[PDB]
Amino acid sequence: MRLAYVKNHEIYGEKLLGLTLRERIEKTLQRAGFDVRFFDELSLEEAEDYLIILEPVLILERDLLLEGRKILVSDGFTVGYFFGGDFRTVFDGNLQSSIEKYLSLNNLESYEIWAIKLSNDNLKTAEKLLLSSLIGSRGLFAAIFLPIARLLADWGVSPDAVTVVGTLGVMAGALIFYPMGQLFWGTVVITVFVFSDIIDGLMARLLFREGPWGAFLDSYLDRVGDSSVFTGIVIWFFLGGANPTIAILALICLVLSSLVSYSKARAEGLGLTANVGIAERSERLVVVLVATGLVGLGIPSWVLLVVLIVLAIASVVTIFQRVLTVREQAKAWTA
Ligand SMILES: [Mg+2]
Repeated sequence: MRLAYVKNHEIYGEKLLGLTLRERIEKTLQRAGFDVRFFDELSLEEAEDYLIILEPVLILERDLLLEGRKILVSDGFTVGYFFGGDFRTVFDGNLQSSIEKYLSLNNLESYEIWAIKLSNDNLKTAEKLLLSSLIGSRGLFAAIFLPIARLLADWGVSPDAVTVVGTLGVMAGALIFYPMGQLFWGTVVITVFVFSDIIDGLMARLLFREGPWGAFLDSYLDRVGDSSVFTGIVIWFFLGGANPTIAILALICLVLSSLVSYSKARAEGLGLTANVGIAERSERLVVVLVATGLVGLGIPSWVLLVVLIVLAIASVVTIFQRVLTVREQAKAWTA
């Protein structure tokens, strides 16, 4: 069990991007596996790791990995100390005194982390920094949605609301516009609300909701979305689209799509893993949407037929890949 003592301060009560700074440092340290104690005066408990934070600080680093004793610094600032179990034999009940004694006893180097010291003046800056920490190599497409995430975070909008709203948007394009025969506009509707995923991802990262529920809902609503897309196609071409062979191929892809998702979900239930295959959910989505949009613009429908065939075949080999690897894992685990 790991313990982290952070000293109480006046600025921790301020709210930044939907949480308090107090809540932000607490949740950050919890994700690093520390149980957090806020203290006006330190009372030490028996434990393994001891993390002492004094100055008010916003930690911008995503994964904080603490291995071995060291001093935590960011750009010249000393944000906090990491002491081992030995500090239990030093600390006599006075804070500053016990720290300098332990510093005289042990020579520890300084490890660099991404963090900013809180001041009343630089709050705007911190906010700017925190938003940029959310991108994490995802690229320009992630960055352009940062003002929307900022807006939604300030308004008290939950990431689940964004996810649900995004899914209702996809369903509206797929189950309304497609059966009407509007393939182009249905597709731009689907396309617009598909990026809501990048928004909830930013928010889930910003608002600290990474939990099993969040993951569950994202997986589930993604399934609802993809199924709706094929459903609309199937319906439209069996009726007003007047193309049964395209409708049959679309229906086959729907089923094949479900089977590709269910293999992986079911494997994980068994403790195994099945993240493999040529066909990936977003990639499958993209080619279908592009073709359907094109057909909605007057392109010959055989373009969609070809794409559905290729997608059927790609789904089949993907299923084979997943089923094969879970078999290797299962048979190896029993022996
Ligand atoms: Mg998703």
